[PDB]
Amino acid sequence: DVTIAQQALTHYDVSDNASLRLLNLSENATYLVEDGEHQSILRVHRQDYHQPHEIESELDWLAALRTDSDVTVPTVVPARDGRRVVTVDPADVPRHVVHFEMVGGAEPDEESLTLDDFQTLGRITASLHEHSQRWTRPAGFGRFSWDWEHCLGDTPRWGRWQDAEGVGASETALLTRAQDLLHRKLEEYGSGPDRYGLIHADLRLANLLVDSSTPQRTITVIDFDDCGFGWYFYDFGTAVSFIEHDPRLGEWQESWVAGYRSRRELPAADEAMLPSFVFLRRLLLLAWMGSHTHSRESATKAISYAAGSCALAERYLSSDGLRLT
Ligand code: NA
Ligand code: NA
Repeated sequence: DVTIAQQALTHYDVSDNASLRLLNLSENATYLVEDGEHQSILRVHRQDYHQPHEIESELDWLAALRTDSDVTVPTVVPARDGRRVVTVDPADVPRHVVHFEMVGGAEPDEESLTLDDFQTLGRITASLHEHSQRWTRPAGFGRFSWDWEHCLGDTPRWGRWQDAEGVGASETALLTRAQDLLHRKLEEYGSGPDRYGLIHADLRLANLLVDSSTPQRTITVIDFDDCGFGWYFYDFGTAVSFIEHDPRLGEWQESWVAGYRSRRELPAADEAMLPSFVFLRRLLLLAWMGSHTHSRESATKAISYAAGSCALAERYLSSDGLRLT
């Protein structure tokens, strides 16, 4: 994808011979572009995940967040013809590219919020929810959904968690029972406008870049590429991506909730669904892991993640879905 990034440079005012540094951000290939003093960020979208109008819809939310919310987000750099999404075609399908202004914290080594910063993540998430709830979306807005069907049902976007390495007979029993309880809890919770709407859907600590390691600093939310319709509190599950099994989960939750409630109400019935959303994220990430596992080395990691998913499932089942610790 480096050659795609180079092709894309010709569409921007930054020199075509600018240096490119691959950054450790996003499932897409994202590069720090350096042209003498100038720094900027080039995102090369992976193949087949979005159509261009969907990317344009993400960028429309970013534009509204920039002007109408207190959340700091990326600023798009238009191409030389004014367009926001550059599509480039090599031989052997076309690839979409978006160019952003430099973000504090993106220069290697990339600096983001840490495990000490769940509260700040919660507060920023509440601000994203508040904006989403009041924003009148453009005509023609289009983004995909993180509903049951597209997570765990008939059209799973990251594949089946059942197919991951390490997910055998005993694990599939535990995980299916907990999944089915989660499904029933989600059906009861419903998808009314107070509970479901436009979300970032990847609000991991690593996606909030900072210009300082000490609080009171500029925090930029990056990587809106999974944004779409889903449960608002699924964003909390994403906050603990890959770390759901840590014994500190309860402390992290309390910190995140304190930050969230500083900006937006978090009612008891929503707080009571936070473990469900953690478990939803866990199954999704187990599916993602399985989709990208096909070796002995990858298998050991999937095996261990599957085992921690089962420990969480047992806690979920024994508490009737109310607790993971
Ligand atoms: Na992502
Ligand atoms: Na299996």
